Amino acid sequence: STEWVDIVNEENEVIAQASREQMRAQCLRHRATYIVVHDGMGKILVQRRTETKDFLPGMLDATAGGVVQADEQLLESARREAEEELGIAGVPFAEHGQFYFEDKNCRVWGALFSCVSHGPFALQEDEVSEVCWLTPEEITARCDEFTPDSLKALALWMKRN
Ligand SMILES: [Mg+2]
Repeated sequence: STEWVDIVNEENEVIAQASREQMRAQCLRHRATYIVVHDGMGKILVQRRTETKDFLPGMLDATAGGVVQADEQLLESARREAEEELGIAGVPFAEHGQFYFEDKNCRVWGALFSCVSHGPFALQEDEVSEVCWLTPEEITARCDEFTPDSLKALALWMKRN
C-alpha cells in the first residue's frame, strides 16, 4: 500500500498530501514525530538505521518516530511509530513542543515526545539494525554518528527533560 503524507506550509498548516516517494523526490516539507525513549536512569535508546533507508542510511537515531501520515493527529502518529519500530504500546508519552529542521535532503516540522521504557523491544530489521542504551554524554561523544534531526530533538529534550 502507498504511504500518504501530510505536506505543510512554512506555518505548519497542511496544504497538500503526497506519496512518500513524491515527498522524498521533491524534498517536501512534512511533519514527523521524534520520541526520546529513555530508561529513567540516565540512558537513551539509540537506534542504528539500516543501510537501505532513504534518509541517512546507517546513521544513529537518538529518537524513535517517523513521518506523519495523511490526516494523522500527532500523538496517535507517535504511538503508531513507537509500536511499529519498537513494539511498545500503552506507555505514557510526554509532549515537549515542536521544532523545525531542514537540510539538503529534508524539511520537517518535528513534534517532540518522550517516554520511559525498559523494554522489551520488538524491532524491525529492515529499518533498524541495532539498538543500545547510551547516556547523553556517550551520545555527544559520538555526535558525528547521529542524524542531525534526531540530535536536534534530543538536545531540545535535554534542555527540558
Ligand atoms: Mg514511518
